[PDB]
Amino acid sequence: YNPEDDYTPLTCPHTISVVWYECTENTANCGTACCDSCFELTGNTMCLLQAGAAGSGCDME
Repeated sequence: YNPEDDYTPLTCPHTISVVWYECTENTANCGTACCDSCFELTGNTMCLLQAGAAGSGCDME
């Protein structure tokens, strides 16, 4: 399962190139709200899983 299967370009300010890193690692906007505005379903899940790996610097809710 690739999260890019439920990526949401329609609203998302990030491209499919620079979505994964961006919502999981770029602390200047990564976190739960990031995933919820670039991914849905199991993609959302996978994004959250990376963003909140075991610390990170993102903002999960």
